[PDB]
This record gives sequence, structure tokens and C-alpha cells, in this order.
Amino acid sequence: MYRLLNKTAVITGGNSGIGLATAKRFVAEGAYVFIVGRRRKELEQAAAEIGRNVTAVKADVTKLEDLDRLYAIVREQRGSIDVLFANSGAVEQKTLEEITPEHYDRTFDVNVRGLIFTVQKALPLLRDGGSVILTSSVAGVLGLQAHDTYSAAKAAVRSLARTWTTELKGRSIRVNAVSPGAIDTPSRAKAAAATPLGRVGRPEELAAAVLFLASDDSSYVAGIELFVDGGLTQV
Amino acid sequence: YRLLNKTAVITGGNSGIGLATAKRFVAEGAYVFIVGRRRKELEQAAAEIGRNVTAVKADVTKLEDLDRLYAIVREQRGSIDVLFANSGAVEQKTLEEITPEHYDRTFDVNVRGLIFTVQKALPLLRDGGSVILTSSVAGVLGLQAHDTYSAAKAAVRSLARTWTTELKGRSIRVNAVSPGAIDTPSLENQVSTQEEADELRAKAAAATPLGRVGRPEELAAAVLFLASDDSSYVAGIELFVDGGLTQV
Amino acid sequence: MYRLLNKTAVITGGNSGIGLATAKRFVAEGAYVFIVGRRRKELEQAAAEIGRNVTAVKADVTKLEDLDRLYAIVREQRGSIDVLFANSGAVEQKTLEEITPEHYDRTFDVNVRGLIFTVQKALPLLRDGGSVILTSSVAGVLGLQAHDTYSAAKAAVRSLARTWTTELKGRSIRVNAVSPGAIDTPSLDELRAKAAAATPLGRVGRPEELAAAVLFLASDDSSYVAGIELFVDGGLTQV
Amino acid sequence: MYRLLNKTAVITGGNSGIGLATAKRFVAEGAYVFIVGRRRKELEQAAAEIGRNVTAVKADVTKLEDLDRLYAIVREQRGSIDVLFANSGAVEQKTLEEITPEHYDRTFDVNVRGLIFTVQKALPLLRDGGSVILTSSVAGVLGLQAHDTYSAAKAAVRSLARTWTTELKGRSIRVNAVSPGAIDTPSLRAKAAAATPLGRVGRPEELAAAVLFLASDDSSYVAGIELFVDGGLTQV
Ligand SMILES: NC(=O)c1ccc[n+]([C@@H]2O[C@H](COP(=O)([O-])OP(=O)(O)OC[C@H]3O[C@@H](n4cnc5c(N)ncnc54)[C@H](OP(=O)(O)O)[C@@H]3O)[C@@H](O)[C@H]2O)c1
Ligand SMILES: NC(=O)c1ccc[n+]([C@@H]2O[C@H](COP(=O)([O-])OP(=O)(O)OC[C@H]3O[C@@H](n4cnc5c(N)ncnc54)[C@H](OP(=O)(O)O)[C@@H]3O)[C@@H](O)[C@H]2O)c1
Ligand SMILES: NC(=O)c1ccc[n+]([C@@H]2O[C@H](COP(=O)([O-])OP(=O)(O)OC[C@H]3O[C@@H](n4cnc5c(N)ncnc54)[C@H](OP(=O)(O)O)[C@@H]3O)[C@@H](O)[C@H]2O)c1
Ligand SMILES: CC[C@]1(C/C=C2/CCCc3cc(OC)ccc32)C(=O)CC[C@@H]1O
Ligand SMILES: CC[C@]1(C/C=C2\CCCc3cc(OC)ccc32)C(=O)CC[C@@H]1O
Repeated sequence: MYRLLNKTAVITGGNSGIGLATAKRFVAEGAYVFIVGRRRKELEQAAAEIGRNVTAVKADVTKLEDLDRLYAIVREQRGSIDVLFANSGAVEQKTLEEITPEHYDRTFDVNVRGLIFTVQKALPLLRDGGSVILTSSVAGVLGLQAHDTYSAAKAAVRSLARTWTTELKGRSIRVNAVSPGAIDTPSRAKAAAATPLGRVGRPEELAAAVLFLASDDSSYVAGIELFVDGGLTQV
Repeated sequence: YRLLNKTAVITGGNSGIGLATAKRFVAEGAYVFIVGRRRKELEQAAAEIGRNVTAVKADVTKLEDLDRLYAIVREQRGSIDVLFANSGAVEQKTLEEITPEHYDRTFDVNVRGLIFTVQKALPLLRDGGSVILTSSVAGVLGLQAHDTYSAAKAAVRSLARTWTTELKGRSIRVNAVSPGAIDTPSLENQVSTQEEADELRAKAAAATPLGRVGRPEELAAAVLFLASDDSSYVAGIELFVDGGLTQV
Repeated sequence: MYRLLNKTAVITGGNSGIGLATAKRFVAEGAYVFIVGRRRKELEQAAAEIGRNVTAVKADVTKLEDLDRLYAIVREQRGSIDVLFANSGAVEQKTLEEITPEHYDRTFDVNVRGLIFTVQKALPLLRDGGSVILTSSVAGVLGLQAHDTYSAAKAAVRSLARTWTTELKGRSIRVNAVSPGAIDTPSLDELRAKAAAATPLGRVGRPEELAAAVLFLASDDSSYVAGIELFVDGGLTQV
Repeated sequence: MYRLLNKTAVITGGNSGIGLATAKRFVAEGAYVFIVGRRRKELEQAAAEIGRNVTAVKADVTKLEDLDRLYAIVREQRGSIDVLFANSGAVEQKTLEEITPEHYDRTFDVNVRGLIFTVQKALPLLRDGGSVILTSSVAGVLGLQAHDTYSAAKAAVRSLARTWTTELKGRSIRVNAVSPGAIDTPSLRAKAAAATPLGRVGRPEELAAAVLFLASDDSSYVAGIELFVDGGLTQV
């Protein structure tokens, strides 16, 4: 506890899976968390599971006007952002032969386009010395059947952590990417066979790695790709 | 010669790296289709190449232009041995400056158009063919005001991995080339003055171990390696052609 | 606060710099620490700075018999090892033209040879589920003038984290490499503000900052992290 | 007449596998080649298979006095070096628990120590603008059971290509690493082919062709890289 004491965190995709596990860990570490998603019922249930120091905000990150509304609320309730975890994303499998323009747009709108504007519109509220975490994926460095657009989109996310390291260094804002392997979320058994640790990861394990990047334990860590995959991409 | 009687399609082939590659390919015995949007430059490029070339006007962001392109290739040559997906463009904008229109322009040409260029080439691509994607050193660097371009070129490199896996049954190799600073009309188009362009150039030469910008013919020669049988056991890679910039 | 509660840690090169800063953090998190080095007075002064739950062990990690002695002491006093931080290393600058066999041998003996046998001889004591941290360097992915053998040796260190991930997975032992950038340690003046200019964060790192990253890898917070290279360099190698 | 016309190339480990395959391709491209190895009969059969424009040199590259002899022969017969392919290496499998000091010393002496001094002593003869190719391995980026010392040594080899890029840039000498995957040579069943997208082991001639790219002027703007020649094994 106390490892994020009194810090204000915004987590997109915070109503399920990894974002929710991270929201819980952040609150346990003393932070106040805004969880962001499109479904209000799931946001309300997630916020109830978190139990304290949480505000749920309905927002589609692909809509600029929803991001403006999100940050107006953050400005009303807390006034600034210390930690931003841009975790909203979705995987849809299509082979190259199968790719449609709509499939391409759905993948890049949420994973890249919405991520760019999520971070852009947080800049006025981000405090100097803050920490931004981007969700990439092991897919960003692999050649996975039928993951064409998702893998390419997550590779784009990792690149943005590099560029934003350079652009935000004057404000001492650190930007790092986390690249999860197989995590037991709503997003089968071969992932456990291909991973040295021999199992899929738990969402709490990804939350703990994101906590490292959000916390002062990583104060000299900038621009990296932190693989949290039980060794999958490393051997 | 090293591409004797091979059929090559080069998008962005009317200038810079694509044109130098077209010239080298024809010099190695290939028949080349050069593809671009500008008719004056396509005709002059085809005239400079001089032989074994068909210029095709096509905007890779328009699906119907890609259909027409591959109808022309099917009629004139019947199949594709080498596909060099080289069309792309850089516009400098910082994170604060990014507009939806800037983002869309960058990813439409660098990623969307690249995906459908390769997708629509699949029926004509021969088993054992070679596909080369143009990424960039920007795809592994953190360059001021290159947010969308660098991210887009990282996406391009990822696709070489995915398509290696998906096309392995047809023995089609897919590889990415990542140029450093190459002396083309593109280095001068992203800046607003030629006092800036000479700064960007001698800065690139100073950060590169070989101490100079690359010549377009040098990138063409690396693309030739990936197109030729010399790379028959090379698949999914990122070939940096940058004078050592990203390697030290 | 107690993230290494009841854990036994062995830190080679714990006499000073990163190893010493890591030893302090480990003890603050509840571990019992063995610090290992060649100089006894400096070990005693370091252990006094640590203040509690520490045993200093004199050992030259390049000498197989000193490693045997080290682990015999660990076996009597604590019985097992939970965390191994192999931090012994040294930089000597020589250009390719300048390299002698002795310069080559000294660099790889401490950086690679001594590390291999430090880990080999810890295996009988390493508990299932333990964590091993190897010290690589940003030099392992760079082309730095006159760092020929040091950079190559640190690249070898990072490779071993991969191989040992595969070999030790049946025992659920995680092996990870930390790759420090410029850290303000006794490894020195004015080349420091040279490194600070090349780093996005605009500064050299503090040893406590590297210690915090090693703690992450040692702690259960990194329980799904295996085989990685964790760059702690203010962005130097990442942009 | 060709891509290496009248160029002088030195290939260590040139009496078998990739070394020999590369020597043959280099000669086919117009080069004069020195092949280097320890065994006289096999160097002698290697030179006979190449057939022309080749000098066999008996030398243990881990012995500094043999390297001096090697480069004296190169200077006398050809006068300078355009391409250096430092290809000597060997795999011995030992797990961490099994590693002995003798095993470690043998692995690093051939793969790293001998490689360093091979390149060091070639420096006086290397032409400005020359090309140096180092043999790394896919093992240098993988976690392969019982490959502890070999993988670490090949990782060291790839690192040296970066450092020497920086140190030799004033002479415009390019240094690049080639990292072979599974290549069908006497140094070695379906497991390698099953993990590789191209679905087969590589032919020695295929690695030779990749080394030729790095040796030839086609790679004149390529420096410090790791060229994977592995059918996609490490790339997907
Ligand atoms: N699980 C894995 O193995 C894995 C591996 C690599 C990367 N990731 C990435 O981790 C992140 C979270 O995924 P997950 O594993 O936790 O599965 P998940 O439970 O499905 O999480 C998806 C989250 O993103 C939200 N979301 C999706 N689209 C959104 C949109 N336009 N606007 C706002 N919110 C949106 C979702 O809430 P709403 O639908 O209500 O909006 C939800 O909270 C993603 O970026 C994912 O690609 C996961
Ligand atoms: N230092 C470098 O030069 C460098 C570095 C990294 C990557 N690259 C990449 O190398 C590739 C070649 O660019 P270049 O350096 O040689 O400059 P360039 O070719 O002179 O300019 C871009 C080329 O792509 C074509 N193009 C642009 N948009 C197109 C579209 N919708 N459809 C069809 N063609 C299009 C252009 O032809 P039209 O305008 O007539 O259509 C032109 O031929 C690019 O992808 C570039 O990003 C270059
Ligand atoms: N500082 C940086 O910027 C930086 C950057 C990259 C990597 N690193 C790595 O980080 C590690 C920690 O070094 P440091 O920077 O903190 O310097 P340091 O610890 O101040 O000096 C090296 C330490 O290793 C010990 N050591 C050296 N040879 C030994 C041997 N044969 N047996 C036992 N112990 C030995 C030394 O103690 P004794 O001499 O008393 O034995 C000393 O405590 C090193 O491996 C270094 O290569 C540091
Ligand atoms: C197209 C511009 C680009 C940029 C590279 C440099 C040269 C290397 C260092 C560098 C630092 C920068 O920060 C402001 C910006 C640019 C740069 C080129 O030269 C060609 C491709 C690459 O995209
Ligand atoms: C020697 C200290 C060390 C390497 C120094 C650098 C890294 C930064 C760039 C640099 C440029 C130089 O001039 C040619 C010389 C050295 C250097 C660091 O600090 C990081 C690891 C390693 O211990």
C-alpha cells in the first residue's frame, strides 16, 4: 500500500480484465482512479468491486467528444492526472485474405487512433513527473496467424511510447509500454504450452507490472517495452 | 541476370527509392510495373527506365485503383514474382498538433493502402515469390514530431512477420526494409526551407556511422537482395539500410 | 514494505554501488542479504551501513573455490536462497587495435565466466519459485568506442538470462537481466554530464533507482516476467 | 566481370559447411579466396572442390602466431583484403549444471577470443571501404536448452559488429553479423523445420548468398546489422 498514495490515475478500459485488476491494485496503493469504458452497467459494477476512491466515466475513446467530456470530469473532481494507463483495445482475428476496410478501421480506431487522442487530451492535466503506460502486446513482435491488424496496431502503440518519451521529456513525464502475453481475461491451452512459465498470466500479475511503471520504483525507466508473458517472446 | 524474366510490381515507383529500384530491377532483367498517382512523373520515370516497364496510375488508398492495377498486371504478364510495397509519406506533427485528418492521411497511405496492395496481389503472386515492405528506422526510434509516421512504419514491420506466417504455405517470403536517411526528394519535403533541409541532412550524416546520407541506388540494391534468390532463406526480417544509425 | 519477507538474497558486488544500494532496499523489504566482494573492510563498512539482517562474505567470484566457500556459508546460516543478484562486473576500455589477451581474459572472466559459476553453484540452494537477476548493460545493445570486450560480455550476460529461463522453468525459477544506463556509481567526474545529455530524462540514474528495478524483478510483483532485458537507462537505448 | 571481381576475400572456417559454400560462391563471383582451417587434408579437398582462385591456409585462428602467418600469406599473394568472413565456430551442448571451466574456455576461445584477434590482425591489410562479416547465430537471441555458452558467445559476436562499426567508421569499413538458423551442414530433425515458417532447414548455399550480399557493394549502406538467415524462425 501507499505506493501510489494520493496520485490521480485514469485507466481506459478499466471496467474489465487487466484495466479492472489494475484499478483495484492502484486503489490498494492509495490512488484515486477514474475507470473509463463504454458500458455503464459494467462500469458501475466494476466501481462497486473497487469499493472506494473510484469514479466511473462512460466514454468511447474513439470519439473525441467523449474524451473531452472525460477530462472535463477529471478536471472537476481531481484537477490533475499523475498516472495515465491507456488500456482500451480489442482483438478481432482476420487473415490477410479476410481483411475488410471496416475490420481495419475497428482495430486501428480503438488501438491507435483512440490511444493517440486519449494521451493528447490528457496533456493539459498531466503533472510534470507523471507516468503514462501504454498497452501493447506480445503480438507486436510476433507473426500470429490471423492477427494482422491487431499485431500491427500494437506495434504502433509501442512506437508511440518511444516518440512520446522524446516529446514529453521536458516535462519529466515517463512513457512506457507494457506488452502482455496470454492473460486470463475475457479477451486457448496452447498459450500455456508455448510459455516457459507453463501457464497463462493472471490479471493481477499484469496489474503488478503496470504498478511498477506507474510507481517511483521505475523512475529511471523510460520508453521501454515491458514484456509480461512468462518468457514467451524471450526464448 | 539476377531477376531474369521475373515480374515486379513497385508502388511509389515514379520517384526516389521506388524509381531507383525500378531501374535496378530492369537492369537485372525484370519486367517492372511502377505505380504512383502523378502522371507526369510516371511517364518521365518510365521514359528514364527506358524498357521493360509499364507505368500504372493508381492511388493505393483507392481499392478500385488497386483492382485496375492487378488487372493490368494479369493481362500484361500474368503473375507477380516480386512485390515492393513502397508508397508512403511523412508529415511532421507533435502529439499536441495531431489532428484526425493528419492521422488519417498518414495511416491511410502507410498502413491501410499497404495492406490492400498486398491483399489484392495475392491471386497473382507466384509460389516462392518475394514481398518487400518499406518500413523505416523511424519505426524503432523516438523522433520529435514523427508520432504517426513512426507508429505507422512500426505497423508495417509487424505485417512482414504476420504475412510470413500466413503465406508460408505458398513459400512466399515477406520482408521489411528500414531505410535510414536516403537522399531523395522526401528529406526536403518535410521541412519548410532548404537551410532546414541541409541541417536535417548534415545532422543525419553526423548521427550515422558511415557519416553520410544513403543514395537511392543503395536502398535499391538492398531491396534487390530481398527480391532475388540470394535471400531465399530470409523471411520476416527487418533489414536496416541506414549506415549503422540504429545499430550503434 | 515487506516485499521480500523471509527471503534469503545473495548479491555479488554488494560491497558498493548498485549491489550495495540493492542490498539496502532488500533489507528494507524484509530480506536477509549476503553481500559478496573481495575487500573485507569495505564489506564490513557496507554491512554496517545496511545495519541489520546482513552477512558479508569475502569471495572472488572468478575463483571456483571462493564460490564453494560462499555457498557453504549460505547453507549453514540460512539453508537456502530465494533471490540471486549477480552484480559483479567491471569496465576496462580498449579499442580493437589495443586489445590484448589479458584484457580480454579479465573482462570475460569477471563478467561471464564468474557469473556462470556464481549461478551454477547457487542451484543446489535455489528454492523453486526463486528469482535470479543478472546485470547486463545498455552497452550490450550499443556500439560504444573502446568498449569492445565489455559490451560483448554484457551481451553474453543477457543471452544467459534467456537460456536459464528455459533450463530452470521446471523449477519455476525466473531469470531476468537488468541493463543499467549511466548510474552514479564508483565506476568513474565530467563524462557523467556527457551521458546525461544523451539520455531523455536528462540525467544519470541513482543507484537506488536501479535497486528499485532489481527489487521489482526479485519481488512477486514480477511473477509473470521471465527472460527479459529490463532497461533502466532514462530512455537512452529506447529512442 | 561479377559482383566480387578481382576482390580478395579471407574466410576462416572455410574448409567445410557455410565457410566452403561461401568460398565457392565468392569464386563464382570473381573473387580470390583464402580459406582457413586447421586440417590439411580437408582444406586440400576444399580447395580442389573450389577449383580455382583459391589459396588454402593451415592456421588455428585461436593462435596469434598462426594469424600473423595467415596475413603474411595474404599480403604476399594478393596484397590487401576486401572481404573478411570470420566464420570459425563450434557448438557443444552442456546445461548450466554440466558446464565445466574447460567447456566454457573451449566455447569462448573459438567463438569470441579467436574472432577478436582474427579481425584485429586483419586491420593492416583491410582496404578502406572493405566489408567484414561475423558469424553469429539465432542462438544469440534464443533460450535453447543446453546451449548456454554457445548462445552467450554468439551474442558476444553480434555485439562486436556494433562496436567495430563505430571504431572502423573512419576507414569506411562495414562490419555486419549474419545469424544463421538451422543450416544443413556437417555441424548438425523435423523440429527445426517445424518451427521455421519456410518449413525446412537452410542449404549452405543460401547462407553463402546472404554473406555475399554483405560482402558485395549491394550492402554499401548496411552497417552494424544482424542479418537473420533462418527461414523466419526468430522473426515470427
Ligand atoms: N488479455 C491478453 O492476453 C492481452 C494481451 C495483449 C494485450 N492485451 C490488451 O490489454 C488491454 C485490455 O484488454 P483485456 O485483456 O483486459 O480484455 P477486456 O476485458 O476485454 O478489456 C477490454 C477493455 O477495453 C474497453 N474498451 C474496448 N473498446 C473501448 C472503446 N472504444 N472505448 C472505451 N473502452 C473500450 C472495454 O470496456 P467497454 O467495452 O465497456 O468500452 C474493456 O474495459 C487491451 O489493450 C488488450 O488488447 C490483452
Ligand atoms: N530517408 C528516406 O527517404 C526514407 C526513410 C525511411 C522510409 N522511407 C520510405 O521509402 C519509401 C519511398 O519514399 P522516398 O524516400 O523514395 O520518397 P518519394 O518516393 O519521392 O515520395 C513518396 C513516393 O511514394 C508515392 N506515393 C505517395 N503516396 C502514394 C499513394 N497514395 N499512392 C501511390 N503512390 C504514392 C509517391 O508517388 P506519387 O505522389 O506520384 O503518387 C512517391 O513515389 C516511403 O515509404 C518512405 O516513407 C524513406
Ligand atoms: N554503473 C553503471 O553505470 C553501470 C552501467 C552498466 C552496467 N553496470 C553494471 O552494474 C554492476 C554493478 O557495478 P557498479 O556500477 O555498482 O560498480 P561497483 O559495484 O561500484 O564496482 C563493482 C563491484 O563488483 C565487485 N566485484 C568486482 N569484481 C569482483 C570479483 N571478482 N568477485 C567479487 N566481487 C567483485 C566489487 O567489489 P570488490 O572489488 O570488493 O570485489 C564492486 O562491489 C556491474 O556489473 C556493472 O558492469 C553498471
Ligand atoms: C524523415 C526524417 C528522418 C529523420 C532522421 C533523423 C536523423 C537521425 C536523428 C534525428 C533526430 C530527430 O529529432 C528531431 C529528427 C530526425 C532525425 C530522416 O533523416 C530520414 C527518415 C527519418 O524519418
Ligand atoms: C562507460 C560507461 C557506460 C558507457 C558510456 C557511454 C554511454 C553513452 C554514450 C557514450 C559515448 C562515448 O563517446 C564515444 C563514450 C561512452 C559512452 C555508460 O555510461 C553506460 C554503460 C557503460 O558503463
